[PDB]
Amino acid sequence: SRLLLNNGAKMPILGLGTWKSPPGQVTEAVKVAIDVGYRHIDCAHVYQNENEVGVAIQEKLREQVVKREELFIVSKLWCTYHEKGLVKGACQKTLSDLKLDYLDLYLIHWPTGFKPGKEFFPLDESGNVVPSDTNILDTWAAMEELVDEGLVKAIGISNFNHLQVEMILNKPGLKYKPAVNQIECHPYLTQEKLIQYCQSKGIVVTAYSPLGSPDRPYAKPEDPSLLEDPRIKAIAAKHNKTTAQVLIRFPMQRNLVVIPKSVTPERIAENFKVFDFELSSQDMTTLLSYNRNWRVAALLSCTSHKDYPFHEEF
Ligand SMILES: NC(=O)c1ccc[n+]([C@@H]2O[C@H](COP(=O)([O-])OP(=O)(O)OC[C@H]3O[C@@H](n4cnc5c(N)ncnc54)[C@H](OP(=O)(O)O)[C@@H]3O)[C@@H](O)[C@H]2O)c1
Ligand SMILES: O=C(O)Cc1ccccc1
Repeated sequence: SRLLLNNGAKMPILGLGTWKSPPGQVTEAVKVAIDVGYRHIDCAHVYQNENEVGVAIQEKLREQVVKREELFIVSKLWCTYHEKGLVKGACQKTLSDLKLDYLDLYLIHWPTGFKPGKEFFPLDESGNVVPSDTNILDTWAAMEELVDEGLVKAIGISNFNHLQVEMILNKPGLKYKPAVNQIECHPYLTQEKLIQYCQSKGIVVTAYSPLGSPDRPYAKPEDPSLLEDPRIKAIAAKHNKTTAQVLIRFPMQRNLVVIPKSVTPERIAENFKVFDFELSSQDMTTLLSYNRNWRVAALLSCTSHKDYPFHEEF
């Protein structure tokens, strides 16, 4: 039900994602989620809805439905705030929008640093993304002091390949190990090598886009759909469960934290009923065989960035 992190904290294996969740629908979505039983919410400054997520959290706290210690709130540092002096300020902005005094987990959203400014994806006259000269090690040291100041209880990373994780682990004077590495994971991108590597170093893996993210903006009619895969429908039918429920239970049995997104009350409730059944070892091996190495989030505009994470095998 909860996984143990290297800072001694317990992280709910199931959480609610908020990317693409409209500001006018997410407050109600988070409220319903908390009522249903969710104790983990995944957020990010770049989602432009943290203020609205925060309204939900504050309402449930005032209502006594949950106490702060029961909730596990996660947010992420955007690429335009990688410089030393900007990290504390970005965390503080997120804390105010969410209306909390500490975050349970703060992740470096992407290993790529962009030029600071108002634009999330700063461009030049040619049209490509302008990088920052900062590196992963300097940004990590800034994340470490947020723990020393009490702003966050744990720090982690997101979309980091194995070599980038190595860099941090082998950094001189390392004070806090990354507690979590949140990566894209589902049956079409199983990530067996990155997962095995992270797990061997005591780093918890969080799987994002577990349903294949059918609502991504760059969606094409010829792209593969997990929710409609006949082979996955068969396994679901065999268990008297929905395909989404199977796609959510899949990573849990691999000892991964899963964070499916939804703004629909019935779906939010449906996605929660995944603790009452088990996928057989055969079901797990079969699902793993469906890997096509297909990524939903490839950050294609940063293919030339010095820190792009997807050139390495894992
Ligand atoms: N760290 C990173 O770089 C990063 C990147 C991507 C995502 N994430 C996190 O991962 C979270 C989840 O990934 P995601 O948002 O890309 O997509 P996802 O959870 O894989 O899929 C969300 C989509 O599936 C639909 N859905 C949810 N439950 C369903 C069900 N039971 N039956 C049918 N359809 C269902 C949702 O529709 P409705 O909402 O309409 O119900 C929505 O369209 C994000 O919100 C975010 O918090 C992190
Ligand atoms: O990185 C993410 O979580 C998804 C995302 C893609 C493009 C713009 C904002 C967020």
